[PDB]
Amino acid sequence: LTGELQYLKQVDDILRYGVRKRDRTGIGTLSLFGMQARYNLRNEFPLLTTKRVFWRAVVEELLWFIRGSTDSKELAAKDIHIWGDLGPIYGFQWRHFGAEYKDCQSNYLQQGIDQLQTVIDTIKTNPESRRMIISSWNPKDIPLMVLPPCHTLCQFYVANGELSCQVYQRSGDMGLGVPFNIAGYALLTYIVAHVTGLKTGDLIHTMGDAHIYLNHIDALKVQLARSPKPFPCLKIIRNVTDINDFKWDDFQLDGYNPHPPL
Amino acid sequence: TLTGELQYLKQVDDILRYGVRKRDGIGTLSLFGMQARYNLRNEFPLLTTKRVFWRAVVEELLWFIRGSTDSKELAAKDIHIWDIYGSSKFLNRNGFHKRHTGDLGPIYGFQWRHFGAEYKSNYLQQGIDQLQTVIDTIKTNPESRRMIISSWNPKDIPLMVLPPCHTLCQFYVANGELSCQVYQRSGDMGLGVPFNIAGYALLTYIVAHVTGLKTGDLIHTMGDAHIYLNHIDALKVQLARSPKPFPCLKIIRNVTDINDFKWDDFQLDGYNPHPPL
Ligand SMILES: O=c1ccn([C@H]2C[C@H](O)[C@@H](COP(=O)(O)O)O2)c(=O)[nH]1
Ligand SMILES: O=c1ccn([C@H]2C[C@H](O)[C@@H](COP(=O)(O)O)O2)c(=O)[nH]1
Repeated sequence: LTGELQYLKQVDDILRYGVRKRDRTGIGTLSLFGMQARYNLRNEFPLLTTKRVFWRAVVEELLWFIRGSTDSKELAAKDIHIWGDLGPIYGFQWRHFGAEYKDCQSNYLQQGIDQLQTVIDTIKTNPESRRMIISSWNPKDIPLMVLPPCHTLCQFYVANGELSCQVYQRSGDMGLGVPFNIAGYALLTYIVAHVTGLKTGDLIHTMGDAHIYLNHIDALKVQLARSPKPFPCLKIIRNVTDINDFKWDDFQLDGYNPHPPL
Repeated sequence: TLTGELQYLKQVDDILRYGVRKRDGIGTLSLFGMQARYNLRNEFPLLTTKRVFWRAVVEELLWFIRGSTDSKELAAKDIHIWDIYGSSKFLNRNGFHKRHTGDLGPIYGFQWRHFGAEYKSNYLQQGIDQLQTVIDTIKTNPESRRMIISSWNPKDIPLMVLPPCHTLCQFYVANGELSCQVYQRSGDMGLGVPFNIAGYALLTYIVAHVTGLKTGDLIHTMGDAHIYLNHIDALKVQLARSPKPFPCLKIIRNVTDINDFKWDDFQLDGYNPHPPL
């Protein structure tokens, strides 16, 4: 209903009423189109307690997006291998849109249209805007990527002071990806809400085709067997007025008492 | 679960009850992250609670599909919805004084057919075709999560006379059924929200026609979903009105090309909305 129980029954949606569809690997998936969720960013943070979610990959991948560097090796230095040059990925699109790409050894600042900042600039000036958006979809660059963004874009909305984010994710797996990126885009709200000096209202998670791999069924069926435990509430120690100034040590996650994974 | 126009009205209701007031001097009631499903199987989601302009919906898509950014072409057919923005009083107000009558900017139809083109004339072969790439892909790989048409081009956004309100859609194919989900950043429950529902549900009806598919659903996802404070009193009398059965959209001509589509290829069986007030 209100919480992780949205997601947790999104599995019981696709494991029951889910439709047979095929995966780009060629493995079978159970699919569903057009889901939606609302996760509460006030008083708490939505990190999955049903299965332990990788937190510091969630944190380091983001700051890697805020940097604008598309590379494996930079994040592999954090002992994070989840990702040479991936091409013009989110990190590029966020900070530079419509800028000619060579590789990430080239400096892409000064160029494109920086979305992340243009969202920030617009929040402190225009109290109300529906046009504040970060788009990861550029069909010209896309063929140059190692993979099209599963997260097409986000949009920000402010009412009575509290910031809300909706992220449109065209495709996600319930076992691996969406739990990860739930934290990921709920993480960005906290950040931009911080700079703009606003609060955290809600995170709306919108999914296109949402599947479950036919391996992950029983694994997912073990997970739902577990009563979810109370979400964490996140704190930001150092108050930062720049977006590229955020790093790991400014983050303290309290209240994570997940279950043994897999 | 609702799945109907009953949902749309439930949004209006949940907006009107719980709406938060955001003043632009014209304030509205606003909520965020609304999603509604509209069944496209054996009915057309044309809203019956109040009459939607049909020939406008039909003529805009063709105007979208062929890539037309020119509003004069809709007016010659006496569809005037877009002719305000191509009106000289509007273009010279906003700094478009160098742009001529009917010139809107790169907009949906342009971004659809040519993405990353350079707006001026004849753009054929220029930019990326978002529409023809989806129909080609549905033929080749009906299972893909990568089929999307996005109108957002922040580089070209300032060129646009108005930024795209429906910023992109996605297509999904299963059971020989073609579906669609449009993300709308902003929509007005009283005027334009029901209007797009027709345009995209028609495109799905079109694309399913070209690809040889059926129509599963149209999922309408809204960004800020708002009611201007002045539509309220007039709106709530549309609340007590109970929506009727959806009409029957059909295509009497088998059309192998999406540019070959004409206003004369459809017939609506069973559409009878409520009178005004
Ligand atoms: O945050 C993420 C990132 C990636 N994926 C996976 C799901 C799909 O298997 C795949 C997308 O590949 P395509 O369907 O676009 O080919 O990425 C997720 O589920 N969540
Ligand atoms: O399909 C549409 C097209 C336009 N609008 C109206 C609503 C807003 O008043 C305005 C967009 O406002 P901004 O996003 O530019 O702030 O267009 C809609 O509601 N639905």
